[PDB]
Amino acid sequence: MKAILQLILEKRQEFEKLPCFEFVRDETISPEERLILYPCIAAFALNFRDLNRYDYRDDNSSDYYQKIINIHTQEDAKHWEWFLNDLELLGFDKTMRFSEALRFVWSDDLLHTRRLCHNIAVLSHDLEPVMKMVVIEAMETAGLVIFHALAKPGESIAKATRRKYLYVADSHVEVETGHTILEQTQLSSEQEEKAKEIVNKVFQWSTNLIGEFERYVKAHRSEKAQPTA
Amino acid sequence: MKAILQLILEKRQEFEKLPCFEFVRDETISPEERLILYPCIAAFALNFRDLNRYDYRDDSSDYYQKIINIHTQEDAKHWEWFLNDLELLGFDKTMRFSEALRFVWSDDLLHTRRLCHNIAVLSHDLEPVMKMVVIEAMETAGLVIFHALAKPGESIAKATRRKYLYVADSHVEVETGHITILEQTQLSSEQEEKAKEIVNKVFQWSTNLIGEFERYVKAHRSEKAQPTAA
Ligand SMILES: N[C@@H](Cc1c[nH]c2ccccc12)C(=O)O
Ligand SMILES: N[C@@H](Cc1c[nH]c2ccccc12)C(=O)O
Ligand SMILES: [Fe+2]
Ligand SMILES: [Fe+2]
Ligand code: NI
Repeated sequence: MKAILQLILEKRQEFEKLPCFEFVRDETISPEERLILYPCIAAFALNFRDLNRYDYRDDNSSDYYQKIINIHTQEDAKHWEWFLNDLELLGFDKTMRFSEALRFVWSDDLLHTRRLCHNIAVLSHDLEPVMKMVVIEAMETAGLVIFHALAKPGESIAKATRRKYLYVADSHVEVETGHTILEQTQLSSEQEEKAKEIVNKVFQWSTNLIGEFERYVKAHRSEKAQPTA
Repeated sequence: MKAILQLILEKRQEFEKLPCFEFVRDETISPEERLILYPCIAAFALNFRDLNRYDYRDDSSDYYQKIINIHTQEDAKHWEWFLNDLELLGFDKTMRFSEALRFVWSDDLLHTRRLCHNIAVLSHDLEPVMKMVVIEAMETAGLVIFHALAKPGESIAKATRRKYLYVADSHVEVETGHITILEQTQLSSEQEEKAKEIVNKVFQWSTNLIGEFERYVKAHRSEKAQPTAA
């Protein structure tokens, strides 16, 4: 189990270095340009809400680990509204045809973004609570890397425009920083092998999402955020 | 297997009877009113495209998975027909990006939205002959739905002189020729019991989607289709 927690740090240290994040943290580039990837998260954020509401959560469970997951899911299932809040603030909540919105979400350029929650649902669907906690810890660690990064230009725009950002914001990183129990557990021989595969898959799928964000920024480099004071 | 194919026919006969289908077939109701449910299909039609491209399809060398892959290729095309008839019906409305997302992720379209999710979770570890059972049940549920929606659909298509592609006989026709190898297939005791489970879950999830369509019409009785003549 210490190995599993050490692999998660190893992957986070790799994950933290991706070009996307070097770009996002680059105070030499305007924060509006660094948040060009923002509308991309539309293919993920509400899927993530549903992963928490409908896939992770088991309300009827007595399992020690499942009751902790249930509390966690109740928090994480709230963040999609924060995504919609900042979409409007950043000027990305634009008038379009319904079909344009569907074609955007279901773009082949947002495949890995769109299917990250799907892959996690398939991975998790027959795991015991303890093994679900490994899935959630890895996923939560990747999320904290991304939002730590995105809160840099997010908080720069929030200060310059005198508006309260909720998603690409320190307040979002604060709740997810919380997201002392894995430490307090030891895995079967089989469980350790499954755990390593889980951590490897979640970071591989998260890196695939970040790869699409990077390509979108390049392909749509002019489509900067348009916040108003 | 003979039992499994007979359970799918029993399930179809029950599914055919749902109140939503009596409504969609009721020629005393304007077809514009009967297609109030059409935008609901936005939570399913592109998820179904992805189920076909990514979950069913395995681009293996097993004879059965090669048959599945052929099937998925046609089915992965119909989402475009959905977006064609969305525009013709006057449902391709201008709206905020967030309004589109809130619509697709509406709690009133939960079962519509998760149908494909549920089939992918059910399917992901199945051997090919059993994926074929999922596909055959799902194709049977679909044929019942499009047989019904093609009624108000072809009424509007004639009245306005426009080629409908999704709520249309041409969709029902490609589906009709879409089973030979399953009938030619021996399955074990275990496969038989798992085949039963698949057919029950595919029809109950399709029943839940159709229940949401019926509820949507009742919540949105003023939002009738607004087609224009050629
Ligand atoms: N905190 C993110 C969720 C998140 C967790 N893990 C992730 C990995 C990649 C992208 C997003 C995430 C949200 O509220 O929506
Ligand atoms: N014919 C539908 C596919 C379909 C199969 N089974 C279904 C069950 C419910 C709704 C739709 C379906 C389409 O092309 O999109
Ligand atoms: Fe979050
Ligand atoms: Fe179809
Ligand atoms: Ni499984």
